Amino acid sequence: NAHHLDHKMEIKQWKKSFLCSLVFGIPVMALMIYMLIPSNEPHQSMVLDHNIIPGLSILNLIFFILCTFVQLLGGWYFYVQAYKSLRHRSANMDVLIVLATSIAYVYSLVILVVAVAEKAERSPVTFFDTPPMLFVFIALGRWLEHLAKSKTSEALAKLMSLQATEATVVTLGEDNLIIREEQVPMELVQRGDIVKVVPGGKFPVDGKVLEGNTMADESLITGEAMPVTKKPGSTVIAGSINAHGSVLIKATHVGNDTTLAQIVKLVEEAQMSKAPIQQLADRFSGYFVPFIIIMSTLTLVVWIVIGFIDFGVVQRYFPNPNKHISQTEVIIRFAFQTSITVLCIASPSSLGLATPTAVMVGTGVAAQNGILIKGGKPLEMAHKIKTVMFAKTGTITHGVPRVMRVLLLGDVATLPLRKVLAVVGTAEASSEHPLGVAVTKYCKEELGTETLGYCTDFQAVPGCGIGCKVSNVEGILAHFSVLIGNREWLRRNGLTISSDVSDAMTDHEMKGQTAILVAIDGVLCGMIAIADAVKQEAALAVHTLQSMGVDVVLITGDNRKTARAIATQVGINKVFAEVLPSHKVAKVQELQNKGKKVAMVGDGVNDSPALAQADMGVAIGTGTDVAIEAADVVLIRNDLLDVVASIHLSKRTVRRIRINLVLALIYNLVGIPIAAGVFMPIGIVLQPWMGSAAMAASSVSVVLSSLQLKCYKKPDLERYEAQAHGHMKPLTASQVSVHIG
Repeated sequence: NAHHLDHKMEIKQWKKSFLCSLVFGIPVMALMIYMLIPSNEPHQSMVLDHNIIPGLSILNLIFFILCTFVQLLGGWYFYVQAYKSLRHRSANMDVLIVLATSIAYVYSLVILVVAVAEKAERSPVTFFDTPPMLFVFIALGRWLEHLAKSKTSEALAKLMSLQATEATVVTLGEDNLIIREEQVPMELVQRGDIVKVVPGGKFPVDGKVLEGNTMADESLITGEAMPVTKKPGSTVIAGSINAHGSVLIKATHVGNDTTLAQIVKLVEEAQMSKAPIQQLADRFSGYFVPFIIIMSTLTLVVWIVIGFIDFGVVQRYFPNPNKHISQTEVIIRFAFQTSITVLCIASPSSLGLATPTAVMVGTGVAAQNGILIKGGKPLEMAHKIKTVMFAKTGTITHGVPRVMRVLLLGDVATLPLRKVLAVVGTAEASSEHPLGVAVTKYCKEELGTETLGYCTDFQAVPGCGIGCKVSNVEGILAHFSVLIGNREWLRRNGLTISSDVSDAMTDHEMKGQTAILVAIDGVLCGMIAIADAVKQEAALAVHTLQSMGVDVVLITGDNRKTARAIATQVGINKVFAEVLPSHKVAKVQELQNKGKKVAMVGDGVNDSPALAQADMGVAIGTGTDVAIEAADVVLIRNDLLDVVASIHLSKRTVRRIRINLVLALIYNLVGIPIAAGVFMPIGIVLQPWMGSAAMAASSVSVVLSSLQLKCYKKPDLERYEAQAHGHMKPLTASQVSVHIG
């Protein structure tokens, strides 16, 4: 487990290989620098290059000895990978390395065999010091870029290796009295067991608190910086840290069913859906290396043909025609040096891993603050979103309503205040709507009676209203056809509604207090007020998106007047009201009909068809419920500011996508003419050993450009109302547009 993300074996192997290459690279460095820097009073004027036999200088013998070893002791790895790639129908960078070393060991050996055969008094300059300098600067570069590839998977490494493996289960007799205790392994612990915890221990299972009061912190899991207080009957998370003594819990989710496993599963899969930009960078990177061979070997022919056709062109560029070197023996060597440098300076890895490292670092940084962007396609999608769509219930409001004002409009004598709420409560209890549970709990806490009536013929039409009959209500009396719905609910059954009550119910409707209609047995019993408080983060979340340049729009199933009432409370322009949850897609299909990219800020299971139809889905508030298929962006914390911080961070990751792909093209397209030998007129050309040190400092530089994303402080509140200070205006409902048709 986590060995794929560890990179430990590659680090060990490349460090060992680099240390193995160092012991042979240091002597070549020492000899080259000793020959390079002259002394003021040399002992014998560099005696170390005294020829022993005509053709083979004593320095070239040492270089040959030191290079043959490295050719077959430190270079068989690249030979093996090149052979295994030639077994395939494609190539690799190891093909380039094998070519660059084979040429430098074949031509530089033929040029010395020729000098030995002709018994020349001077041993020519040979390409025998570059293979000892190629591998050190390649092994070091690979070791450093693998080390920098780590610390990109730091989030995944700290998340996967976060859950515990031993849990202290306990058996309770009747009143949590201890029967025995064991430490069951995680591989076989089952749901329903009772697990204790030690002071300072972990909460390894998602479950419910049995008894005892204790606060725990799970900052490394979700991201909050405060220890949440837990009471008997609350929910614990798998991975937290116990603080106060021992608590007893009942297991609910064990194994892959826990949230942390779901988070890891989602993050890992996020880097699988490659964006079309990555697909294009893959299609043009398959035909990249053969382009390098074809274009490099063209230079080798070019220099030779220009030398044999017009040697006088380069004659002025070659300073010293000596007796030991002919006009041809100098053009050939330069042609081969340039040819080797061209295909030894290209860095395909800087173009291959340009995007994936940036995507991985961005996703990992996001996952540390609750933001849980999935897929590579939504990453670049957030760059080109013009319009964002918001939901009302569960996204901008808290989600927990209550009852504020209750009035009676019928007759007090036959419909007293004691049973009018009881009948509607026992009617709505059969409904699962949050309105029903809110009114039922309000009635229970107000009347104080644990009992209720009985409801029959419970007809429930979603989005419009309900109708039923209630009886057996005499239980609370010791201390009836019912139709509940909206304004149009009581029209199609032919029952009138007065105008004053319509004015009365609109009085609280303007204030964001949605008011439900009560009518039992054809009598206008009274009017009921319900509302949900908008989160305090709604004012600034929209204000930034409009400031950033992304259009906003609200969709909601309630009536039109509440839509404008709730729009001004947050500051939206266009709103979609009077929509039943049947379609949810006709609205997206007409925002997207213009050709724009649309993204809905949903709430979870209730908006699955709309989020899937939309290009980007924001599932906010889905605490401990990460498993969502329709949405492509999931937010663990119910924090509306994170919507800003998701697109804000997504563009930054996409910003580094191009930067990495530009440094991978600048380096290649600038590294060719310098290596191609076009800079003889200026007078700067590269020895091949300098063509690999530039490659090592390229792959690391690409990765080090990605690790700069990790130093991303999460913008807290005080930063947000800093750039949003002084320019923000709440628009009235007069400048508000609504749906058409």
